[PDB]
Amino acid sequence: NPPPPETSNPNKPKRQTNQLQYLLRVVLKTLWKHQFAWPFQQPVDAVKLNLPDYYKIIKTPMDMGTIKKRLENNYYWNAQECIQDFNTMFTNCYIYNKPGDDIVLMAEALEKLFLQKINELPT
Ligand SMILES: Cc1cncc(-c2cnc(N[C@@H]3C[C@H]4CC[C@H](N4)[C@H]3CCC3CCC(F)(F)CC3)c3[nH]c(=O)c(C)cc23)c1
Repeated sequence: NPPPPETSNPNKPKRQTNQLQYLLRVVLKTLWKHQFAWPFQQPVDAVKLNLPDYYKIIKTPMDMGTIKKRLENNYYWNAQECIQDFNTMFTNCYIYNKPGDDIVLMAEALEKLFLQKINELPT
């Protein structure tokens, strides 16, 4: 396994915005507690789950645990950085797996919910 993505940098500028608060308090919260969330709550442990090629295929890993930490630590300046990380998580699943796979259908359901919440992103 690689080390997890960076989640904290004290030398980055910090700002609180309505969009970033919403992403943490509404979007991430809602996806976290979704019935199909558990495979996406932490980095893929390719050693433990016997997926030796996962990090040969996925060079930009992302998970909701990392996203939570990034939001909490004010790692993102722009809301789009956070939205991009969610999208990377979904696309990684689509990349590593095949169309119509069970995990892909779970990711598709989370993505659908994500887009419903993003629709209500504050201005
Ligand atoms: C509980 C959990 C935690 N962390 C990660 C995973 C996880 C497992 N397997 C993945 N892929 C595999 C690759 C091949 C082989 C079998 C099948 N095709 C596929 C299994 C999918 C199921 C595994 C058990 C389950 F309960 F989680 C439901 C899905 C994974 N692929 C991924 O892309 C991610 C993000 C996790 C993952 C699961």
